[PDB]
Amino acid sequence: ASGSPTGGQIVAGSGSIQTPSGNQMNIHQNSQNMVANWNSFDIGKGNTVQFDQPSSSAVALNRVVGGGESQIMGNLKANGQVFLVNPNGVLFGEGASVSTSGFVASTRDIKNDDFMNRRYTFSGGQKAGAAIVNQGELTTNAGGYIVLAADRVSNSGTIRTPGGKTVLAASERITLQLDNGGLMSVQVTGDVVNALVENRGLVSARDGQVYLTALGRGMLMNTVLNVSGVVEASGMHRQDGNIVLDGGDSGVVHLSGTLQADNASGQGGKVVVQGKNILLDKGSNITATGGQGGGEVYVGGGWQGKDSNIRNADKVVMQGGARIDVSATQQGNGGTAVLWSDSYTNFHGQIGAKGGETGGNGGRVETSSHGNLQAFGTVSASAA
Repeated sequence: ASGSPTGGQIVAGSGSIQTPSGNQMNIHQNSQNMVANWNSFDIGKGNTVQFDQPSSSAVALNRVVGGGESQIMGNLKANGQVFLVNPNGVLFGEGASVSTSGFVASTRDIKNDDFMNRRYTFSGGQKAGAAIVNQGELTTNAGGYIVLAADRVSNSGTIRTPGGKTVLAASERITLQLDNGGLMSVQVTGDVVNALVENRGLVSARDGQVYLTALGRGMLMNTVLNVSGVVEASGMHRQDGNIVLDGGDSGVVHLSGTLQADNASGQGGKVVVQGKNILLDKGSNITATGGQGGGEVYVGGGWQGKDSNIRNADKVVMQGGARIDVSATQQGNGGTAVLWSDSYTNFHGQIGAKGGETGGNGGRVETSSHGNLQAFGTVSASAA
C-alpha cells in the first residue's frame, strides 16, 4: 500500500510519466493508445493521478506487474479512457473517485499488441482470490463506460455511466467492442469457480444500459449474482435491454434490491433477468413504468420461453412482498411482465401492469412454467 503509482514505464505508444508533486501525479499521453507497466498502482487519500490524453477516445492501459492488490483511495482523472489491469485485484476505497471517459478494471490480462490494435479482449493471468471491490465513486462523462471484470466483482459504492454502459462481469473472458469512444457491445464467455457479481450500492446508467453477468460452475445453489442495492437505467426503452442480469447456467440469481428502468416522459424500459435459478426476494422491486406506456420485464425467459435472446430459467421464485411494475402511469397501455421457467415457477409476489390514468389498456402478464406452476400472488392488469 503506497500513496501513488510507482515503477511506471511506457512500453507501447508514446507518453510520459511524472512522479508525484503536490499530491498529484501527471501522466501525459501522446499516442491514441498507450501501455504503461507499473510496479504498483495505489493512490492514497488526498492524492490524484491525472491522465492528459490526446482525445476523449484515447486509451491508456496500466498493467500492475508487481505483487499487491491495487489500493485506490484517492482520485484518478482522465479526459480519455483508462484500463487498469491487476491480477491481484483492485479495491476502490470509500473516498475514492475515478472520473474518466471510459474505465476498465480487470484481473484478466490483455496482450500489448491486441490493445494497441484496439482489440480489447481480456483473459488469463488472474491470481486465485483476486476481486474488484468498489466502495467509492466511479463515474464517466456522458456516453462513456465502466467495466469491472474479475472472478468476484462487488459494488457497495456508486457507479454512474450517464448515456453509457456499466458492465460488471465474472467470467473467464471478456471482449469489449468500442465504437467512437463508446462501448458498442460486450461478449463474456467461460465459467469461473466462485463467480460472483454483487451490487449492494448504486449502479446508475441514466439513458444508458447496465449489464451484470456472472458465469459460475458447480455452484449448486451458491449465489452467482446478488443485487441488494439499486440498479437504475431510466430513460429511453432499448430493444437489447436497459438492465440485463445474466447468472449463466448454474447457481442462483438473487434480487432483494431494486431494478429501475422507468421513463416518466416516455415508454418504460426493458429489464431482463436470466439465470438457472432466480429468486426475487421480499422487498425486491423491478419497475419499468412509463408515462406514455409500460415497459417490459422478463424474468426467466421471454413470453412462454420463446425468445432465443433470453436464457430460459429452470426455477423462478418470486416471494411475497416482491413486486414487478410495468404500468403506464399517465396515458398508454400497461407493459409486459413475464415470469417463466422450464421446471418450476413459484409466484407469490405482486405484478402491476395498469393502463394510464388518463387512458390506456391493461398490459400483459404471464406467470407460467413448462413444468410446475404455483401462482398465489396478485396481478393487476386493468385500465384505469
